[PDB]
Amino acid sequence: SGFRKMAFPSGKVEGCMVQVICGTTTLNGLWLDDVVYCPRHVICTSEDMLNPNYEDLLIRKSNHNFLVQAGNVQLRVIGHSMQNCVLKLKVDTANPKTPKYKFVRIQPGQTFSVLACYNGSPSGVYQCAMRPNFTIKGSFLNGSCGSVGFNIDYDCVSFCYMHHMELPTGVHAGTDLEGNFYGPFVDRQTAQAAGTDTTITVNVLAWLYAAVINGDRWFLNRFTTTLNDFNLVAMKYNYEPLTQDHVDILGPLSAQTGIAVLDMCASLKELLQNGMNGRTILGSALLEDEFTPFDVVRQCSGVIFQ
Amino acid sequence: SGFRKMAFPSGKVEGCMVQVICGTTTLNGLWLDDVVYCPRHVICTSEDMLNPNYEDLLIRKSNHNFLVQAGNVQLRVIGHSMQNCVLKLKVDTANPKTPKYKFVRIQPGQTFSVLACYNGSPSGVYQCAMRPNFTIKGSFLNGSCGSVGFNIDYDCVSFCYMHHMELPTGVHAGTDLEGNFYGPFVDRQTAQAAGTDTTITVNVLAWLYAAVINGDRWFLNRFTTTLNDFNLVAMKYNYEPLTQDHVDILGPLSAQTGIAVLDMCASLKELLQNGMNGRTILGSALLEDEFTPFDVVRQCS
Repeated sequence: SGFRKMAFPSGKVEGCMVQVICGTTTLNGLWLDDVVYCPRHVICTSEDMLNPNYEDLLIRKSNHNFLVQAGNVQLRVIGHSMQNCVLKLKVDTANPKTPKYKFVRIQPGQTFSVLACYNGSPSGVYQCAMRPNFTIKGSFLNGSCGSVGFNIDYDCVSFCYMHHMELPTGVHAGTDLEGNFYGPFVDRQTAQAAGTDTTITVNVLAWLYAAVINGDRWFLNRFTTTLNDFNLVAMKYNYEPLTQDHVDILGPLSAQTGIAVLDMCASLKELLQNGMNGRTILGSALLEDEFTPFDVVRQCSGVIFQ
Repeated sequence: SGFRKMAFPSGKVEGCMVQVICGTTTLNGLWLDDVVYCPRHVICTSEDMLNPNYEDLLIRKSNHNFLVQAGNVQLRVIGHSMQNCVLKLKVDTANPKTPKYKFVRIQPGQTFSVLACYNGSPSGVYQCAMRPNFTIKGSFLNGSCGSVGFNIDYDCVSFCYMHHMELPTGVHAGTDLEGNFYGPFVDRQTAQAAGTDTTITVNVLAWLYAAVINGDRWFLNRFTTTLNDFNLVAMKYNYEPLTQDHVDILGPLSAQTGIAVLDMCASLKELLQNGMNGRTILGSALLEDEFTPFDVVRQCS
């Protein structure tokens, strides 16, 4: 009953948030076992960031230079090392709250929850999607660096994102928890451009299935379309071309609603050319692409008449 | 930068979530200290909730019927009770993960985070607004009865909502943590009239400031207007009348941007009158009333 953009419960991730201080720089860290993971730019100063030699700057830093706070308790840094763009600080105490975890690399189109933190304190949680241009449309401010993205699958927390920087366009950039950036970005103060952002069509189709499940059918029409002649409209409107694996992923939602995938593609084609003409789908005046088919199934779980 | 609908970190509330069972009925409970709060219809089954007598059903039940579970560990009931529409079950074990909390009753227009739960297990966290007609734009499935709505102030979790019934008409009904329903709803499964829904004007004007702070300012005009003139336009589009108390709250937002309260009213008046004609504000092609001035300040400060 109802459809909302929902984040995963953040509890398991809050128990891991710590504050990391290095000289004049303060950001957030993720305490898993006796290792703290944080953006490696923490070892820099604004001047360093113009062209930082992270290897040379990491030589000059010692275990004493890193101040880690888990609430009011201080943690002893007994070792340090760098892995791509992430700094790994080995602490003396293991985090008793370390959940069952794994470092995963999500694909563009996929969603995750973000826990925004300031000075090692959780502030809020929101659901995000990895845009096809490898940026996120988030809400982060000074001190948010080190804030993580994650999904929860049963008892396991899959960490997939760590916030590093904001791009001139207002969008955000970061790495997986192995330090590897998503997209063509670098942790260096240089002119950077996000790229062209296409709309995630598989997600838009999923959202239209969620709208039908919640009683919105004005957009449904007698017309049908082919996969090939839909991708032609998708080229004009900057929508991703629909692959066969994506059509199959929409199988369960198609089977439930009894609307064939290409009949939903015809409705999508019509909304692109003619527009919504004042009407709203799920109370939104625009087509939403930030819900994966799995997110729709998670809330719009219904029966299938085979 | 960027403006997102954010929910409060739900960790302090996840530690309070237990699975409450009574008869062949299973919902969620909120375990705070040695008391577990849950919707009183936990005593009822799929055949009692048409029009039941909750007073005579509470007499018929003893502490052996109620089985409170906190995950792997089981809780034993040491005294059932009832305040308004909520059921308070006393327990032997006090909740070790009980955070500093308070029970509040939110007013229409105010927001809170909902932690959705199924069989005592948390599923997702989303931010809701209490509509003027006392309804919530929620997402709840079966077994979500007893899911709570809250606000987090530093360490203090203010619990303001408990999910009771999903109306046949669609919308969701619930009480405060004292058991008093929000609006004209009862714990009986029947078609109940939600009411007339106005747009929360104070929340739209706060959202217009959030857009200005985040670089969106095409909607801004040189023009200005008085309360009496704006309140006339407010009636035409189903918008809440702007009170003088509504003006005082928007002060810090106005100070941060430079645009005075009455100046932003003149932009809203024009946006309602002409529309947007292709353009969007904060990535939305519609005006947003789900963000209080405090929610906008929370993110943009």
